[PDB]
Amino acid sequence: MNNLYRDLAPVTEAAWAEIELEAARTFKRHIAGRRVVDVSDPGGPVTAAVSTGRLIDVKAPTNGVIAHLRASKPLVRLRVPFTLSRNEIDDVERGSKDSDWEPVKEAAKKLAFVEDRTIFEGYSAASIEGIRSASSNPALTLPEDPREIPDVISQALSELRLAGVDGPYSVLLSADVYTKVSETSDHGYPIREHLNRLVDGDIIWAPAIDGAFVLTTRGGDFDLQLGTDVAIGYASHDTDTVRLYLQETLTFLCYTAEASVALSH
Amino acid sequence: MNNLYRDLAPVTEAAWAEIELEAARTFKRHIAGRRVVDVSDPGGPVTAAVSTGRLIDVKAPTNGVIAHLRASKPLVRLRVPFTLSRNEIDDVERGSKDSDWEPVKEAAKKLAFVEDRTIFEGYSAASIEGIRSASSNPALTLPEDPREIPDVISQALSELRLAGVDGPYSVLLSADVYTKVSETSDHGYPIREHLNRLVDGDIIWAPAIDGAFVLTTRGGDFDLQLGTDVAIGYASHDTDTVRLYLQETLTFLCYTAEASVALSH
Amino acid sequence: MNNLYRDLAPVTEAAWAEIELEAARTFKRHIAGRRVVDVSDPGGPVTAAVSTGRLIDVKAPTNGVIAHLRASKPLVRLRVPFTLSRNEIDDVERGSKDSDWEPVKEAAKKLAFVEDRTIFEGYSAASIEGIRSASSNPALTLPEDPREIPDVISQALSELRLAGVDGPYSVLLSADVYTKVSETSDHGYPIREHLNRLVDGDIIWAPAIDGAFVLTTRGGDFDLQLGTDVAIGYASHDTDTVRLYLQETLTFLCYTAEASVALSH
Repeated sequence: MNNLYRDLAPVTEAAWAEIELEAARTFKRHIAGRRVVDVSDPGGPVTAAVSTGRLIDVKAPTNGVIAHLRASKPLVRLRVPFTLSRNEIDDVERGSKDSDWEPVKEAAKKLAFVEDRTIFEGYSAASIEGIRSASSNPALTLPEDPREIPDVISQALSELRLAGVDGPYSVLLSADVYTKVSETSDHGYPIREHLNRLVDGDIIWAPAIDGAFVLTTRGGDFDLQLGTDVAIGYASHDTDTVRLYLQETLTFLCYTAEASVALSH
Repeated sequence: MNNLYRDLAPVTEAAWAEIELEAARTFKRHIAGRRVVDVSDPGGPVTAAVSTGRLIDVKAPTNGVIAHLRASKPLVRLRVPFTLSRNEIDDVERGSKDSDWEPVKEAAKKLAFVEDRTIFEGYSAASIEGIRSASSNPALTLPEDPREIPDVISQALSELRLAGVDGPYSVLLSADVYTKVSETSDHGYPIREHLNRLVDGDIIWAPAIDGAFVLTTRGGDFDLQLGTDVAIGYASHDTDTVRLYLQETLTFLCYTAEASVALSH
Repeated sequence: MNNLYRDLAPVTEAAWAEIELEAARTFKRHIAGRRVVDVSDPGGPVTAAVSTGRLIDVKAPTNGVIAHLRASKPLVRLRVPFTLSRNEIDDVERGSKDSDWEPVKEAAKKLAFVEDRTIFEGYSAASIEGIRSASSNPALTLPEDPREIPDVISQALSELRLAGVDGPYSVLLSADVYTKVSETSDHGYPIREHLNRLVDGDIIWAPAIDGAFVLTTRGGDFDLQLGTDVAIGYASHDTDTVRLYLQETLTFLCYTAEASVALSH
């Protein structure tokens, strides 16, 4: 067995298939970051750091010796525990199709939110700079009126053009901004369609982020490094409940500072 | 023979084909529910209940015995009798093509209305909770002005987005609401087209329901269980008329409470 | 895995084989009901109810609609927990052949007693009418003197003959009555042999029932429906003991009211 200790969990095979399906579905729906960044293959469990290729000056060991430390970025392992009713698990073999997988959905939504907020806003404790912090283009303010959203977005499209950047540009919106441009309409279309006319990429719902992000998806600018992708593991169990977790280990690198514009309220 | 006792009816083969065609046509046109819910294969005549996979605590038979009743949902058999003129039946072999099949059409419309109102509004006596009652998302009020319909509908699309739900969303309208958004026009399109722009599913005419329903058609959320599909059976006959019936047996299950928004006036 | 969670139990393979053998043996010895009634194949875990084929009038949904609920009988799941010493379990691999399987035997005897008392005396909470309650033939009183038992039994054989019934008749006795007709002797035979001369079926020891039952075993009159047959499942464990259970899910149907005579004290 492995670190998931999956065979020790009192979960049947059919219940496991339903839990895997629910977690994978809810996660994909709430991920916006993997649609725009380069996603590496999983390094594996032993992978601990990503080389940046830079060098750090250290106090010379002896006379005439020049020493340099190799710089690297550590992976962070992110774990979201959740708790399942054993009655709901037992219902699945009897043929129930409405078993309560709400904790699985909440854990997948929380893991997806962490991953997206780590990619776009950073996680300083894990030495990850967000796309918002690593952007060299000027930051823009989103207006109160949703009918004035496409104007400011177009100004962001000016800045990537002034930065000398090609590629399909894509706009990612926070859930508040996505709702505002979805529910306001002008001439038989919502403002989301007006945003769709400005770019050759995609208007992407990004419920974890704040504000908005416009960026190129030409490739090679944004890199998500995975040691291991999302997995479900077993912690402990009692007569009534099974404690499990969702787990993934990653770091994020931004190679190109001028490939994005961040917007705030 | 079977319970339809079809060979006992004084109905010719050509008249039977015309009656089957008329009933099937009028039924499909008036069904909205089967276009959005999962429809099972017919279980057969012996099928009487659907297992929910839950358990009900009962008074222990003896000391040290723990007993539980299996929960289930009963099927309901729905029968709509109708009466045909025997002269109209006899006209068909002579080559008439305008035989009065109005009772067949009224029976098919009434059966379709019952089935749709059972799916969406429930039938408490048959222990069926409607989609409106089983929805956990908040209910919305439809405005008087049809030009303000697409706004409220978009708010419903917000709620399924706040519920964490994917899939093609579909809007079902009552006949009053469908007529109102069909006959009012803005900038060369009726408001029905404005509703069509908001979703990737379908604006569906639902003449049996009240208000409106917005819901996902991703699958696995709404399940119509059929023991036997719609069939035409023979009751009795006299010199002038043949009494027949339309009959179907079903139950409806909603597995996912947050997959729909109900709207009312 | 399944709902038994059998691989989670700290029970070795040899100990499992001994427990299965002990439970199966003790159960068969104490079952009288399956020897006389028709026993269906196991429906499976999803099976929840048995269709009776009857209809229940319900308040018409709308005008001109006639509705009927399908009648059914729910299965009941019967669980008898028991507790095993882990030292006795560990003794089996070392080669012990006298490991204390008394709790297994007591659980099998209790499960068998419940099943037989459910078949013959009913379980109202599970909507099961016993053979004694569903019999339309008159009830008889068993006499105090065991030498007068065969007389009354013969009167019961008159009643099935007056009911117009064929087939091998079988007599089932309570443990008190079986002991009384076993230990009293007349002319070199016990009274049990005198009972054996009256029927072409079998004198059957039935320790769970009260009184006596005479009935035909021609087939098709008494039906035991099993969703799942007797199985051993794992609940929980500590350093000293393993909690397990015996479990079976069933209902009982009596189709023929005049196929039996019940006797009481």
